[PDB]
Amino acid sequence: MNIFEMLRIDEGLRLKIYKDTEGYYTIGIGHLLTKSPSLNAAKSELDKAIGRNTNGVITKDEAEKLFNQDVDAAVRGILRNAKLKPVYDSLDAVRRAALINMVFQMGETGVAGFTNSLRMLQQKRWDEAAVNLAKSRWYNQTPNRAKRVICTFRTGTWDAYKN
Ligand SMILES: *SC1=NC(C)(C)N(O)C1(C)C
Ligand SMILES: [Cl-]
Ligand SMILES: [K+]
Repeated sequence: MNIFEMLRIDEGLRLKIYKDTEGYYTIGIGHLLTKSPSLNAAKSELDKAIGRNTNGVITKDEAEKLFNQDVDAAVRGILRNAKLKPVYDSLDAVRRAALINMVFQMGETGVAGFTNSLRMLQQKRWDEAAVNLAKSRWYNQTPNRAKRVICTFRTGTWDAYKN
């Protein structure tokens, strides 16, 4: 298991534009296209992202290319953020993946707002961090995924993603 396999499980793979859990146009492996309700706007974003006039459909290779860029972007968002970088640096590689996962789903600014959870993670108070992370819109709106991510912070193992 690794961050790519983890997010591929949490995000799925769909080759045509679809709406994500928040109702936003998305494609591939959780590649958010736009928060606009305009499908035409989402299609324009897709063409710009892929570099060709699509029909709203991409190939698996193209989905994986966006996915690699998006994982990279999540890590760079962490490393450039003054609140997220110290927490990331303090974590083992398994829990680093859990933090990347959160930033992939919610963005750098959103995760950086989890001030008290971040402090508990940096303190390595894993059960307390788990309780605090669940008191969130994130947990309430995507509880199964949030439970997998929180369990990964709790244990530092991949048990929530095996079988
Ligand atoms: S969270 C969670 N997942 C498993 C089943 C590995 N656990 O033992 C916890 C920590 C309750
Ligand atoms: Cl709490
Ligand atoms: K998804």
